[PDB]
Amino acid sequence: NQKFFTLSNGNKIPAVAVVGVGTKWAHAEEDATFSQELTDIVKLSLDTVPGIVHIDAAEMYKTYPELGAALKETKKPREEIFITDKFSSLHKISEDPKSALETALNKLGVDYVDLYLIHSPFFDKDLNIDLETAWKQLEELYKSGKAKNIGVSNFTVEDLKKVLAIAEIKPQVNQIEFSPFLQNQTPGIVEFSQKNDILLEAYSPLGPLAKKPTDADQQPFYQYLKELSEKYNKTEAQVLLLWVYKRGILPVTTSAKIERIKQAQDIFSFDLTEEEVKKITDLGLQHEPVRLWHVDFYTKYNSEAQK
Repeated sequence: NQKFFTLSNGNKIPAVAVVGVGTKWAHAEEDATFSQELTDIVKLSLDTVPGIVHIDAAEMYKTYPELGAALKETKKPREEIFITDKFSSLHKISEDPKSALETALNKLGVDYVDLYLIHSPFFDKDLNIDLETAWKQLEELYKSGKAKNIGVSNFTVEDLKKVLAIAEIKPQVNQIEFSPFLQNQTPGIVEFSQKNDILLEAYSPLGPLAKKPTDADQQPFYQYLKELSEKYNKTEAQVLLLWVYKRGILPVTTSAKIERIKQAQDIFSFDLTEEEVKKITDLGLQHEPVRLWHVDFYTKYNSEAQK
């Protein structure tokens, strides 16, 4: 049965996000073009995936049209969809969060998003707004009900503290890259976030499987994962996704295939033991970090990432 995290404002959020619209089939020599393949898999997810379906979208993904189409054509009630959207701070598309969300709501055909994030602390030079002002804009979007929850993405402890210094509403979420091969995107972020009651989301939790070293079959991380997979009769991805949940973090995943999306939603059909969670953690920490996002900014933190 579906699990939820409870945010610091009392609101519930589905404890896995199974549908993303950031990734599409993409040609090498690619086109800001419409992915019919993407709108199809989203629609199919909304129609067939049981429970509240948590979707991860972003201004910078430029896929509001695809998601909008799916949202229109599905018969899934609005209340059984949890939509996360993100203001594109790294790459300027709108002037500010309020103008971005208006555009997004209009393209999406919805009245509100369930969670609104600042996508990055590395504000584009062309923005005429800084982090503090952008946060105060999220606070007002929250006030207006256009975002039911608000938070940030890819923030360091230092970035968080800048928000907390001026915040009337504490960020409910910090969406970071997290996996067994990147257990601290930036130094101490996991411990700091969880100590201050900011729910972590984990982007690319399946990083170990996305980027699988050539000698993986002699690697104990991968050997243990296969063992747990066989024990529970679950996919390796499911085991990793559940692990993230057992670390108290919300795994945010996406797939090209509806079977994989349903499997992601169904991770709460089994349970890892404390012993198993700790072994995944420990075998993970022994591995060299794998970082797939914010690579140019945060490569410099690779040395603290498994620390």
